[PDB]
Amino acid sequence: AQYEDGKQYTTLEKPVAGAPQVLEFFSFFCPSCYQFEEVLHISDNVKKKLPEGVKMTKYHVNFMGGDLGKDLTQAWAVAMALGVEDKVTVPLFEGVQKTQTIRSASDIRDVFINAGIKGEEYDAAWNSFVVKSLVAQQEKAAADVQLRGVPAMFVNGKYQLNPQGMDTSNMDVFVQQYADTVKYLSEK
Amino acid sequence: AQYEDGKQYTTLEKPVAGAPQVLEFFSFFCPSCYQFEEVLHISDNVKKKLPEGVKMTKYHVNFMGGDLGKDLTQAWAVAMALGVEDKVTVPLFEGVQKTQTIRSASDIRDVFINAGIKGEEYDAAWNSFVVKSLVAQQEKAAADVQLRGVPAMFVNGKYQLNPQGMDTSNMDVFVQQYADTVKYLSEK
Repeated sequence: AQYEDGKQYTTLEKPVAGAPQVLEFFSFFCPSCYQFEEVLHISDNVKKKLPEGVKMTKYHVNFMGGDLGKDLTQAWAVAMALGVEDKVTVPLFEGVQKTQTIRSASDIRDVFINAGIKGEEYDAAWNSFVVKSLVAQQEKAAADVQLRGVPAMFVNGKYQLNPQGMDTSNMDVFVQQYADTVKYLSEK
Repeated sequence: AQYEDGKQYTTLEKPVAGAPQVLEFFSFFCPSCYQFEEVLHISDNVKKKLPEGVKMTKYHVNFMGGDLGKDLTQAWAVAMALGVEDKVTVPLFEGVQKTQTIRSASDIRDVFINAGIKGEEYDAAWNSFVVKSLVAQQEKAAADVQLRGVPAMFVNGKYQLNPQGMDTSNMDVFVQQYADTVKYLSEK
Protein backbone atom coordinates (compact mmCIF):
# COMPACT_ATOMS: atom_id res chain seq x y z
CA ALA A 1 0.00 0.00 0.00
CA GLN A 2 1.51 3.36 1.09
CA TYR A 3 3.95 1.72 3.53
CA GLU A 4 5.75 -1.19 1.88
CA ASP A 5 7.95 -3.91 3.34
CA GLY A 6 11.33 -3.28 1.75
CA LYS A 7 10.70 0.44 1.31
CA GLN A 8 10.30 2.37 4.58
CA TYR A 9 11.00 -0.65 6.78
CA THR A 10 11.95 -4.32 6.62
CA THR A 11 10.52 -7.29 8.51
CA LEU A 12 12.75 -9.51 10.60
CA GLU A 13 12.96 -13.11 9.41
CA LYS A 14 13.31 -14.17 13.05
CA PRO A 15 11.07 -11.98 15.30
CA VAL A 16 12.28 -11.19 18.82
CA ALA A 17 9.85 -11.96 21.64
CA GLY A 18 9.81 -9.74 24.73
CA ALA A 19 11.70 -6.97 22.93
CA PRO A 20 11.08 -3.33 24.00
CA GLN A 21 8.34 -1.61 21.99
CA VAL A 22 10.76 0.80 20.33
CA LEU A 23 14.47 -0.05 20.41
CA GLU A 24 17.16 2.27 19.07
CA PHE A 25 20.86 1.39 18.77
CA PHE A 26 23.67 3.90 18.36
CA SER A 27 27.36 4.55 19.01
CA PHE A 28 29.09 7.79 19.99
CA PHE A 29 31.67 7.03 17.26
CA CYS A 30 28.94 6.79 14.64
CA PRO A 31 28.75 9.87 12.32
CA SER A 32 25.16 9.39 11.17
CA CYS A 33 24.25 8.84 14.83
CA TYR A 34 25.66 12.29 15.59
CA GLN A 35 23.47 13.74 12.81
CA PHE A 36 20.39 11.80 13.94
CA GLU A 37 20.71 13.02 17.51
CA GLU A 38 22.33 16.46 17.33
CA VAL A 39 20.94 17.90 14.11
CA LEU A 40 17.83 15.85 13.23
CA HIS A 41 16.68 15.03 16.80
CA ILE A 42 15.16 11.74 15.64
CA SER A 43 14.51 10.25 19.10
CA ASP A 44 12.62 13.28 20.43
CA ASN A 45 10.47 13.60 17.35
CA VAL A 46 9.65 9.90 17.34
CA LYS A 47 8.81 10.08 21.07
CA LYS A 48 6.40 13.00 20.60
CA LYS A 49 4.48 10.99 18.00
CA LEU A 50 4.20 7.65 19.89
CA PRO A 51 0.91 6.48 21.51
CA GLU A 52 0.34 6.88 25.26
CA GLY A 53 2.32 4.40 27.35
CA VAL A 54 4.62 2.99 24.64
CA LYS A 55 8.18 3.03 26.03
CA MET A 56 11.34 3.79 24.03
CA THR A 57 14.70 2.15 24.72
CA LYS A 58 18.09 3.40 23.47
CA TYR A 59 21.19 1.13 23.69
CA HIS A 60 24.86 1.67 22.83
CA VAL A 61 26.91 -0.88 20.84
CA ASN A 62 30.43 -2.31 21.20
CA PHE A 63 31.43 -2.83 17.57
CA MET A 64 32.88 0.67 16.92
CA GLY A 65 35.82 2.43 18.55
CA GLY A 66 37.42 -0.77 19.83
CA ASP A 67 38.54 -0.29 23.42
CA LEU A 68 36.81 3.05 23.90
CA GLY A 69 33.68 1.64 22.24
CA LYS A 70 33.26 -0.86 25.08
CA ASP A 71 34.04 1.86 27.68
CA LEU A 72 31.22 3.95 26.21
CA THR A 73 28.70 1.09 26.38
CA GLN A 74 29.56 0.79 30.07
CA ALA A 75 29.31 4.57 30.51
CA TRP A 76 25.88 4.51 28.81
CA ALA A 77 24.83 1.82 31.32
CA VAL A 78 25.94 4.24 34.07
CA ALA A 79 23.90 7.03 32.44
CA MET A 80 20.84 4.78 32.36
CA ALA A 81 21.25 3.60 35.96
CA LEU A 82 21.62 7.17 37.27
CA GLY A 83 18.94 8.57 34.96
CA VAL A 84 21.21 11.25 33.49
CA GLU A 85 21.03 10.37 29.76
CA ASP A 86 19.69 13.84 28.90
CA LYS A 87 22.66 15.43 30.66
CA VAL A 88 25.51 13.52 29.00
CA THR A 89 24.35 12.64 25.47
CA VAL A 90 25.48 15.93 23.88
CA PRO A 91 28.81 16.27 25.74
CA LEU A 92 29.66 12.66 24.82
CA PHE A 93 28.88 13.06 21.11
CA GLU A 94 30.79 16.33 20.94
CA GLY A 95 33.67 14.98 23.00
CA VAL A 96 34.17 12.03 20.65
CA GLN A 97 33.37 13.64 17.29
CA LYS A 98 33.66 17.43 17.52
CA THR A 99 36.46 18.34 19.94
CA GLN A 100 37.93 14.84 19.90
CA THR A 101 38.95 15.32 23.54
CA ILE A 102 37.60 11.94 24.74
CA ARG A 103 40.43 9.40 24.44
CA SER A 104 40.28 7.22 27.56
CA ALA A 105 37.80 6.09 30.22
CA SER A 106 39.14 8.90 32.35
CA ASP A 107 37.95 11.47 29.79
CA ILE A 108 34.47 9.92 29.79
CA ARG A 109 34.38 10.26 33.59
CA ASP A 110 35.32 13.96 33.30
CA VAL A 111 32.22 14.53 31.19
CA PHE A 112 29.91 13.10 33.86
CA ILE A 113 31.62 15.08 36.64
CA ASN A 114 31.44 18.26 34.56
CA ALA A 115 27.74 17.51 34.07
CA GLY A 116 27.15 17.48 37.82
CA ILE A 117 27.54 13.83 38.83
CA LYS A 118 29.76 13.41 41.91
CA GLY A 119 32.95 11.43 41.49
CA GLU A 120 32.14 8.89 44.22
CA GLU A 121 28.64 8.49 42.79
CA TYR A 122 30.07 7.84 39.32
CA ASP A 123 32.74 5.45 40.57
CA ALA A 124 30.24 3.45 42.63
CA ALA A 125 27.88 3.04 39.67
CA TRP A 126 30.76 2.34 37.28
CA ASN A 127 31.75 -0.69 39.35
CA SER A 128 28.24 -1.82 40.26
CA PHE A 129 26.74 -5.18 39.29
CA VAL A 130 23.53 -3.32 38.42
CA VAL A 131 25.64 -1.62 35.71
CA LYS A 132 27.20 -4.96 34.62
CA SER A 133 23.62 -6.21 34.28
CA LEU A 134 22.70 -3.23 32.09
CA VAL A 135 25.76 -3.86 29.90
CA ALA A 136 24.72 -7.51 29.43
CA GLN A 137 21.18 -6.41 28.51
CA GLN A 138 22.55 -4.07 25.84
CA GLU A 139 24.75 -6.79 24.35
CA LYS A 140 21.95 -9.35 24.56
CA ALA A 141 19.51 -7.08 22.69
CA ALA A 142 22.05 -6.47 19.89
CA ALA A 143 22.61 -10.23 19.66
CA ASP A 144 18.87 -10.99 19.35
CA VAL A 145 18.49 -8.83 16.21
CA GLN A 146 21.91 -9.75 14.82
CA LEU A 147 22.89 -6.09 14.70
CA ARG A 148 25.67 -5.31 12.20
CA GLY A 149 25.34 -1.53 11.86
CA VAL A 150 24.09 1.67 13.50
CA PRO A 151 22.02 3.76 13.74
CA ALA A 152 19.14 1.30 13.80
CA MET A 153 15.58 1.24 15.13
CA PHE A 154 13.30 -1.75 15.67
CA VAL A 155 9.58 -1.71 16.48
CA ASN A 156 7.86 -4.48 18.53
CA GLY A 157 10.85 -6.75 17.91
CA LYS A 158 9.60 -7.33 14.38
CA TYR A 159 10.23 -4.37 12.06
CA GLN A 160 13.35 -2.37 11.32
CA LEU A 161 13.28 1.18 9.94
CA ASN A 162 14.84 1.76 6.55
CA PRO A 163 15.72 5.49 6.14
CA GLN A 164 17.07 4.85 2.62
CA GLY A 165 13.51 5.00 1.23
CA MET A 166 12.95 8.63 2.23
CA ASP A 167 13.66 12.12 0.84
CA THR A 168 16.48 14.07 2.50
CA SER A 169 16.32 17.48 0.74
CA ASN A 170 14.34 18.94 3.62
CA MET A 171 15.38 17.73 7.06
CA ASP A 172 12.05 18.53 8.68
CA VAL A 173 10.06 16.47 6.18
CA PHE A 174 12.50 13.55 6.55
CA VAL A 175 12.15 13.56 10.34
CA GLN A 176 8.33 13.55 10.24
CA GLN A 177 8.26 10.83 7.62
CA TYR A 178 10.51 8.75 9.87
CA ALA A 179 8.40 9.50 12.98
CA ASP A 180 5.17 8.68 11.15
CA THR A 181 6.52 5.32 10.01
CA VAL A 182 7.42 4.33 13.60
CA LYS A 183 3.91 5.35 14.66
CA TYR A 184 2.32 3.25 11.90
CA LEU A 185 4.47 0.22 12.76
CA SER A 186 3.77 0.46 16.49
CA GLU A 187 0.02 0.08 15.84
CA LYS A 188 0.60 -2.80 13.43
CA ALA B 1 60.19 19.44 13.78
CA GLN B 2 60.61 15.89 12.39
CA TYR B 3 58.24 14.71 9.64
CA GLU B 4 57.95 11.13 8.40
CA ASP B 5 55.56 9.55 5.89
CA GLY B 6 52.83 7.48 7.51
CA LYS B 7 53.05 9.60 10.63
CA GLN B 8 52.16 13.29 10.21
CA TYR B 9 51.20 12.83 6.57
CA THR B 10 50.63 10.28 3.81
CA THR B 11 51.77 10.08 0.19
CA LEU B 12 49.15 9.47 -2.51
CA GLU B 13 49.53 6.28 -4.56
CA LYS B 14 48.34 8.22 -7.60
CA PRO B 15 49.30 11.96 -7.74
CA VAL B 16 46.72 14.51 -8.96
CA ALA B 17 48.11 16.82 -11.65
CA GLY B 18 46.96 20.43 -11.76
CA ALA B 19 45.68 20.19 -8.19
CA PRO B 20 45.75 23.46 -6.18
CA GLN B 21 48.88 24.02 -4.04
CA VAL B 22 46.99 23.68 -0.74
CA LEU B 23 43.53 22.09 -1.05
CA GLU B 24 41.18 21.71 1.89
CA PHE B 25 37.84 19.84 1.91
CA PHE B 26 35.05 20.31 4.44
CA SER B 27 31.31 20.11 4.98
CA PHE B 28 28.96 22.38 6.90
CA PHE B 29 27.51 19.16 8.45
CA CYS B 30 30.94 18.03 9.69
CA PRO B 31 31.35 18.65 13.46
CA SER B 32 35.17 18.62 13.64
CA CYS B 33 35.28 20.92 10.57
CA TYR B 34 33.23 23.39 12.62
CA GLN B 35 35.77 23.01 15.46
CA PHE B 36 38.72 23.50 13.06
CA GLU B 37 37.19 26.68 11.70
CA GLU B 38 35.68 28.54 14.65
CA VAL B 39 37.80 27.34 17.60
CA LEU B 40 41.19 26.19 16.30
CA HIS B 41 41.36 28.55 13.30
CA ILE B 42 43.40 25.90 11.44
CA SER B 43 43.18 27.59 8.00
CA ASP B 44 44.36 30.99 9.27
CA ASN B 45 47.34 29.47 11.04
CA VAL B 46 48.27 27.53 7.90
CA LYS B 47 48.01 30.70 5.79
CA LYS B 48 50.19 32.58 8.30
CA LYS B 49 53.04 30.15 7.72
CA LEU B 50 52.74 29.62 3.97
CA PRO B 51 55.58 30.85 1.69
CA GLU B 52 55.29 33.58 -0.93
CA GLY B 53 52.92 32.93 -3.83
CA VAL B 54 51.19 30.02 -2.11
CA LYS B 55 47.39 30.19 -2.11
CA MET B 56 44.87 28.00 -0.31
CA THR B 57 41.75 26.47 -1.82
CA LYS B 58 38.80 25.28 0.30
CA TYR B 59 36.07 23.10 -1.32
CA HIS B 60 32.78 21.74 0.08
CA VAL B 61 31.73 18.07 -0.24
CA ASN B 62 28.42 16.32 -1.11
CA PHE B 63 28.55 13.07 0.86
CA MET B 64 27.15 14.53 4.07
CA GLY B 65 23.62 15.65 4.89
CA GLY B 66 21.78 13.99 2.00
CA ASP B 67 20.41 16.24 -0.73
CA LEU B 68 20.89 19.35 1.38
CA GLY B 69 24.62 18.60 1.20
CA LYS B 70 24.43 19.19 -2.57
CA ASP B 71 22.76 22.55 -2.12
CA LEU B 72 25.40 23.62 0.40
CA THR B 73 28.11 22.73 -2.14
CA GLN B 74 26.39 25.07 -4.62
CA ALA B 75 25.93 27.78 -1.98
CA TRP B 76 29.67 27.53 -1.26
CA ALA B 77 30.37 28.05 -4.97
CA VAL B 78 28.17 31.17 -4.77
CA ALA B 79 30.21 32.38 -1.77
CA MET B 80 33.43 31.87 -3.74
CA ALA B 81 32.10 33.58 -6.89
CA LEU B 82 30.85 36.56 -4.87
CA GLY B 83 34.01 36.65 -2.74
CA VAL B 84 32.03 36.58 0.53
CA GLU B 85 33.53 33.42 2.12
CA ASP B 86 34.67 35.22 5.28
CA LYS B 87 31.20 36.73 5.72
CA VAL B 88 29.15 33.51 5.48
CA THR B 89 31.34 30.59 6.67
CA VAL B 90 30.50 30.79 10.39
CA PRO B 91 26.80 31.75 9.90
CA LEU B 92 26.36 28.63 7.71
CA PHE B 93 28.09 26.35 10.25
CA GLU B 94 25.89 27.74 13.04
CA GLY B 95 22.77 27.67 10.91
CA VAL B 96 23.19 23.98 10.17
CA GLN B 97 24.69 22.73 13.45
CA LYS B 98 24.02 25.21 16.28
CA THR B 99 20.88 27.35 15.77
CA GLN B 100 19.57 24.79 13.27
CA THR B 101 17.77 27.42 11.22
CA ILE B 102 18.94 25.86 7.93
CA ARG B 103 16.68 22.90 7.02
CA SER B 104 16.34 23.39 3.24
CA ALA B 105 17.71 25.44 0.31
CA SER B 106 15.54 28.49 1.02
CA ASP B 107 17.15 28.95 4.43
CA ILE B 108 20.61 29.25 2.88
CA ARG B 109 19.53 32.22 0.76
CA ASP B 110 18.45 34.05 3.90
CA VAL B 111 21.95 33.70 5.35
CA PHE B 112 23.37 35.59 2.36
CA ILE B 113 20.65 38.26 2.40
CA ASN B 114 21.34 38.86 6.08
CA ALA B 115 25.06 39.32 5.35
CA GLY B 116 24.25 42.18 2.96
CA ILE B 117 23.95 40.43 -0.42
CA LYS B 118 20.91 41.42 -2.51
CA GLY B 119 18.42 38.65 -3.20
CA GLU B 120 18.43 39.32 -6.96
CA GLU B 121 22.21 39.08 -6.96
CA TYR B 122 22.18 35.77 -5.06
CA ASP B 123 19.56 34.21 -7.37
CA ALA B 124 21.49 35.41 -10.43
CA ALA B 125 24.77 33.99 -9.13
CA TRP B 126 23.04 30.76 -8.07
CA ASN B 127 22.12 30.04 -11.70
CA SER B 128 25.32 31.40 -13.24
CA PHE B 129 27.69 29.47 -15.49
CA VAL B 130 30.54 30.46 -13.17
CA VAL B 131 28.80 28.70 -10.29
CA LYS B 132 27.74 25.58 -12.23
CA SER B 133 31.38 25.35 -13.24
CA LEU B 134 32.67 25.78 -9.66
CA VAL B 135 30.32 23.03 -8.49
CA ALA B 136 31.63 20.62 -11.13
CA GLN B 137 35.18 21.56 -10.14
CA GLN B 138 34.64 20.83 -6.43
CA GLU B 139 33.03 17.46 -7.20
CA LYS B 140 35.83 16.50 -9.58
CA ALA B 141 38.60 17.43 -7.13
CA ALA B 142 37.06 15.17 -4.47
CA ALA B 143 36.71 12.38 -7.03
CA ASP B 144 40.33 12.75 -8.18
CA VAL B 145 41.70 12.20 -4.68
CA GLN B 146 39.08 9.54 -3.82
CA LEU B 147 38.05 11.47 -0.73
CA ARG B 148 36.70 9.16 1.97
CA GLY B 149 35.98 11.75 4.67
CA VAL B 150 36.39 15.31 5.94
CA PRO B 151 38.08 17.41 7.11
CA ALA B 152 40.99 16.75 4.75
CA MET B 153 43.95 18.65 3.36
CA PHE B 154 46.21 17.80 0.43
CA VAL B 155 49.46 19.47 -0.65
CA ASN B 156 50.68 19.71 -4.28
CA GLY B 157 48.13 17.00 -5.02
CA LYS B 158 50.65 14.51 -3.68
CA TYR B 159 50.61 14.50 0.13
CA GLN B 160 47.69 14.26 2.54
CA LEU B 161 47.85 15.47 6.13
CA ASN B 162 47.33 12.95 8.91
CA PRO B 163 46.24 14.79 12.08
CA GLN B 164 46.06 11.43 13.89
CA GLY B 165 49.84 11.18 13.62
CA MET B 166 50.21 14.57 15.32
CA ASP B 167 50.64 15.65 18.95
CA THR B 168 47.10 16.12 20.32
CA SER B 169 47.89 16.68 24.02
CA ASN B 170 48.23 20.45 23.61
CA MET B 171 46.02 22.14 21.02
CA ASP B 172 48.32 25.15 20.51
CA VAL B 173 51.21 22.79 19.77
CA PHE B 174 48.94 20.69 17.53
CA VAL B 175 47.79 23.74 15.55
CA GLN B 176 51.39 24.86 14.95
CA GLN B 177 52.57 21.32 14.14
CA TYR B 178 49.77 21.05 11.58
CA ALA B 179 50.74 24.42 10.03
CA ASP B 180 54.46 23.50 9.96
CA THR B 181 53.70 20.13 8.32
CA VAL B 182 51.88 22.03 5.59
CA LYS B 183 54.84 24.38 5.03
CA TYR B 184 57.37 21.53 5.06
CA LEU B 185 55.35 19.63 2.44
CA SER B 186 54.78 22.63 0.16
CA GLU B 187 58.57 22.94 -0.12
CA LYS B 188 58.84 19.59 -1.95
